[PDB]
Amino acid sequence: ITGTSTVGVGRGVLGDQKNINTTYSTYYYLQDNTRGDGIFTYDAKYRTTLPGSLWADADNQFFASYDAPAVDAHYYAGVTYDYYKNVHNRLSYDGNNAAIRSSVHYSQGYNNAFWNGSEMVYGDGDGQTFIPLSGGIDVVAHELTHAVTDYTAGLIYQNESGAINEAISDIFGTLVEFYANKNPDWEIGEDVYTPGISGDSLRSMSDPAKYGDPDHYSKRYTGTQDNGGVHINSGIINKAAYLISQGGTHYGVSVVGIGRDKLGKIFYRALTQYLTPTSNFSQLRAAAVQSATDLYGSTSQEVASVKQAFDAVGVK
Amino acid sequence: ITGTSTVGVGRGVLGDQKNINTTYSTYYYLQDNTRGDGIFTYDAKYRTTLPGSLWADADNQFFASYDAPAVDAHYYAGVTYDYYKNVHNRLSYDGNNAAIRSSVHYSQGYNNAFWNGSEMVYGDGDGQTFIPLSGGIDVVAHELTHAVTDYTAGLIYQNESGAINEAISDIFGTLVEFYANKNPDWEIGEDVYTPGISGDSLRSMSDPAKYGDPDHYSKRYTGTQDNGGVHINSGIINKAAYLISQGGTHYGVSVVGIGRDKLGKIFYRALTQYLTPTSNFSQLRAAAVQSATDLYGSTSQEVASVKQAFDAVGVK
Ligand SMILES: [Ca+2]
Ligand SMILES: [Ca+2]
Ligand SMILES: [Ca+2]
Ligand SMILES: [Ca+2]
Ligand SMILES: [Ca+2]
Ligand SMILES: [Ca+2]
Ligand SMILES: [Ca+2]
Ligand SMILES: [Ca+2]
Ligand SMILES: [Zn+2]
Ligand SMILES: [Zn+2]
Repeated sequence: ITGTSTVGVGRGVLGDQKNINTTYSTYYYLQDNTRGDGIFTYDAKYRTTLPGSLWADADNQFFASYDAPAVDAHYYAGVTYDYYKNVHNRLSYDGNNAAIRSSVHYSQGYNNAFWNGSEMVYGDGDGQTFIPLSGGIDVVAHELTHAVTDYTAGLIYQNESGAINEAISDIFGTLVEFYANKNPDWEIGEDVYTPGISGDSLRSMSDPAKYGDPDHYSKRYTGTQDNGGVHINSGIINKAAYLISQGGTHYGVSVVGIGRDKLGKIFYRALTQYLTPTSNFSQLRAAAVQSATDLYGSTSQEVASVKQAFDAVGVK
Repeated sequence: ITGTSTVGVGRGVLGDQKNINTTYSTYYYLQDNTRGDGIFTYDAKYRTTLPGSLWADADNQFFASYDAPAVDAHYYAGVTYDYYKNVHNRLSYDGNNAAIRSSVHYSQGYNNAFWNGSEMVYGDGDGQTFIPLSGGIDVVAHELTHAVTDYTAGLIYQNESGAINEAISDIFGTLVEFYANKNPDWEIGEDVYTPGISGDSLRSMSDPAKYGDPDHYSKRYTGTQDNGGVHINSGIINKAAYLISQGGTHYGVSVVGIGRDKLGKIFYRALTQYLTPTSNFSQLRAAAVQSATDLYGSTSQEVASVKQAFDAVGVK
């Protein structure tokens, strides 16, 4: 829409109040003109037709319970755009300030959220397994990272390349959660998963085996479900990334942590300059080693820790 | 694009030559202006970013092997639009001549095709399990029918409503295959599935159990895979629709066939006037009975056969 940029106020899924960038033209729309070519949030109104209607509001105040998911989708897309811009000098997901679009209220009782190739889509959850998925900033940044991967490495969504593609989304979703300093942790989806249980999450990067995912290459899943295990075998890489950042001894292999910032720099370089659509784990290892080499020198502690981490999860 | 409407010639996935509606403006584009607001075909160029580039060609002749999938996607979207218009008086999938967009060459070795909420997407197959999926007119009409369902009943994609949603796509994909008289049968996906084996298909409507899907309500799948069995439990409804059309005795229950045309009229009425997002099998039965009642009278043979068919697959 063409109109005047302004700021409205609302409440997110978890009840927290926040300011959001809106556009005024008769109605107030969830359209942020301050980032790139814009961040636009739509109402899919419980249907599956996309993108639905650009979200319109009569008074710029978004405190209705129906508004919540749209507030967070809108807001966390802006924090993720800021992260990529400030930290990695990337403008939007294609590197040229593409507009970011998200639809909320997709379908009925839909327990998922996804980047479909053109925009973000979020279910509201059934209320038991999940609450509206846009309340989790690691979930929003995980899905928006698939858009970055699709424009850069192009990892296909199956077997080891799809596991890499999932792990990269978990790592950067976690790094964005730390960047916003929203109660950060190494878990995925804990703010929106099972409202009735405290302490759990969908997956864990610090201990993937807690929920039964592999934390070692010898335990990878080799069947056909989940497109060859793309959400399952991503634990192996998740654990490698957690070790590089935080350090630890895993199956007897000791890794000195180098921290989150270096972890984000090595993986972002690996992703944007060396990974290809069909990279597999062993080529991710070589890409991360080469990236850390480029940045810190082949005899740095940073190269050393990237090797140890991959040796500790059995990736040669 | 704005330009002059013209006609080009090409070869489809199966090697068959066909005329296609294109638009000329410097290049020749796969843009058909003769149907509704247009049918547009894009090249995703082996990536997952959508929709990719509107397909452009220098001389209006599409005989390159890379062109094949785009020729059939373009062409079979026009036959499906014609079917809905001529047979059911529906203009495009939303009933108001929405433009139909399809992208081909999605990803690498991708064994599937789908309507994503906004457009059609087709993989090229790996060459062993599938060849480019747009070569199968039942596949193209199956996916385009999900767009019709999304704008009308809105069946959610899970458990019995998602099974209904899949079966409705198989039925109308089959009816479109008969309408184009392209070697018609009651099987799904046989022109593009496993190029090395003759005689098989992904699913069968006349005998779903041939590939292990249920043909009776007592055999339905009750677990969680495939969103509660939406591709599996659709066999039950598929078999009911085949019996209503063709007749037969199934688990001892005898059904007089009333033919394809009446089958399409009853189900299209059921779909557009009585089904809701959460309809389950028993409410599909009541919807089909009511529809046949509306059209042929409560004491017709057509109502009688709809009851027998649902009794024969155990749906009360
Ligand atoms: Ca308001
Ligand atoms: Ca957290
Ligand atoms: Ca988290
Ligand atoms: Ca929980
Ligand atoms: Ca040509
Ligand atoms: Ca056929
Ligand atoms: Ca067929
Ligand atoms: Ca075959
Ligand atoms: Zn993901
Ligand atoms: Zn389907």
